Amino acid sequence: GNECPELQPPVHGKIEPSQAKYFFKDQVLVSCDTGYKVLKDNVEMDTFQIECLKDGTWSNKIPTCKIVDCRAPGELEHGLITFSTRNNLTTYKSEIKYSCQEPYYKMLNNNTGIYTCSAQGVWMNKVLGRSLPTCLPECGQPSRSLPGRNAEPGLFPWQALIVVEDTSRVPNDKWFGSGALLSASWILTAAHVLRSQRRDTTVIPVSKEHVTVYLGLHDVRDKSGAVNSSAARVVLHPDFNIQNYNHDIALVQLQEPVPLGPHVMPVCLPRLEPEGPAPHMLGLVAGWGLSDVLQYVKLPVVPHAECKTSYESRYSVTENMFCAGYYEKDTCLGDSGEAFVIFDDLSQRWVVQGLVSWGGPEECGSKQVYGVYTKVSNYVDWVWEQMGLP
Repeated sequence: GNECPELQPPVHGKIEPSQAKYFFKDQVLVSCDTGYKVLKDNVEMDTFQIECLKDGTWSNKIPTCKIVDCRAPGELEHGLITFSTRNNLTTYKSEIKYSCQEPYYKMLNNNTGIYTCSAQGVWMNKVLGRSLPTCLPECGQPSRSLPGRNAEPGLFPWQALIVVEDTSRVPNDKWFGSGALLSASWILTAAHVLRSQRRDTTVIPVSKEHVTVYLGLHDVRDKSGAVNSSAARVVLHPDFNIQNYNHDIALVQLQEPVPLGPHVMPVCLPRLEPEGPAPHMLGLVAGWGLSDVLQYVKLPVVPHAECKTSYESRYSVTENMFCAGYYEKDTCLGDSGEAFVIFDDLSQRWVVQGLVSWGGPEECGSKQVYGVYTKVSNYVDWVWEQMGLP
């Protein structure tokens, strides 16, 4: 059998069987090491067979080994990709790191975010495998620090302005509200802001079409740097009573979710405890209610009993409510559901404790006329349940 010549194995692979000499009708398999596939005619293969023809020629020349390429790694949501090297290799053994966008989002499980391009051409994380990490919004950490004073940009990032334009009435019936960001797609407020006004006692949510919400707004005159979204849905608390304002709490779902920024972040919800914030504890309240800039004030929570009994000489302050205010200037920025936020101890984040529900018709500062607040800790389960959280 006339003999075929010797074979050099391709860079990064082997031939088999490898023998000293090869003769007529001999078969060999060229294959590649782990990170590689045999390349020939633009097809990739695991093995390629070569045969020794009568005339001492081989059927093909020995082909080449291509390194495995995992291509562009999948993009991460609210996250970004850093390549382990400025070359941004995407081929075998190459390494990438996923990080969430900070400080607006934080990564779950503190998973490493380390993906390496595997032999099978798939970006692999030791734990998550092929599956990406998860970026969740960070709440209650304002990008500005605390310096009825005016409000600076980025101070109350969760602060939302609700604008309702009821166009089903002639002329258009228009009013304003205050909202607190819970996540990129949800605003918390008082049910009473979203109640459609009428002569009977039946409770009707305003129409979703008539609602628009602004975020990152400080000067109503400067809508620049401002985010605006219409309403996917309007949800009043199902037990809200327009008569005594019981269960005065509601959400607006945002049709087009907002970009978290230095002037737009959500506030954190309170744990589900039953007690009203301890008396004398100090909270913040920010609103416009009128004014063009946003303003805020520090207010102390007021012993429940005392508030309740003051509102006994005309309605009722229930255990789903707490009061804030002093017993006697203008520290009443809110008619309309503005949040009562308190900086939490442990967590070190701002927590919405209250939604402004009502107050006496009396003059702002009037003797023992305390602002009454929906106790948000009593509705969080309900709030998460609406948001699908739950």
